[PDB]
Amino acid sequence: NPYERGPDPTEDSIEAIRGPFSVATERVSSFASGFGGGTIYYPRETDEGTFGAVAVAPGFTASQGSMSWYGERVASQGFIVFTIDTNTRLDQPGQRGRQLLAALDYLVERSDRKVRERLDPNRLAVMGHSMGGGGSLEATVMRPSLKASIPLTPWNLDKTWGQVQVPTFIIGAELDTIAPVRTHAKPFYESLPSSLPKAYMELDGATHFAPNIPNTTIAKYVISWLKRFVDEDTRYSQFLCPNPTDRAIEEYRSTCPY
Ligand SMILES: [Ca+2]
Ligand SMILES: [Cl-]
Repeated sequence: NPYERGPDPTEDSIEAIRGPFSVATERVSSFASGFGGGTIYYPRETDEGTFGAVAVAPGFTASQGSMSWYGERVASQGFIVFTIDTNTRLDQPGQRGRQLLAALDYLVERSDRKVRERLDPNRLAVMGHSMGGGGSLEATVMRPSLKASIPLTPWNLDKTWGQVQVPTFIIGAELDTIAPVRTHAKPFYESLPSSLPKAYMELDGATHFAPNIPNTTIAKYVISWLKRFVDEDTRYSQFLCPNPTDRAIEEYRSTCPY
């Protein structure tokens, strides 16, 4: 596997705040076409080759700042990470899906050459919080060539996702009162085809804003999911299959093995 980056992982290394790669940023103006601009986090070291990318959307009335902590934490594991702003704070999940795709296309077609020359444009993913998590789902239906999708305490009025053909990792918050897991996250997960590589992780005692706060449980499995599906890196299969049983996890569902 030519997409492998970084030293062989361990239980500790996937929990590390700072991964093996150093991180730089490039700022993208709000005048970008199709989305609200944002921040690109990328690995500085190039000697191991080019990297896949993940676009990251915030939720209803939230801004890119609610998702900033994913930038360095994930990019330092060898990913290009684009935390975006949406056109307006009131945009719906379908719009956020389009804007995730516009952000990824910006990376491929228009971003600074320091980013573009580090990018593998065929290996792209989406992630998002709340309505942005609904947007993660929407994006995969709009573009099945995506490698991975991580809806974080997702919110969406459409409850059926049987058309999704992109490996999808849904994270739920047990006590989420804004996108209740019983009417959003779990219906979404169960609607995904049983043949799709997929997973559900519910955080014990967490509220809607757990993904907006540095969370080692979220980070270690976000990292593992992107490694396994953006890089096809089966060194990380060990952490996803069988179901993780971290004390922090209320419930976990999966279609392991992948
Ligand atoms: Ca714009
Ligand atoms: Cl809930």
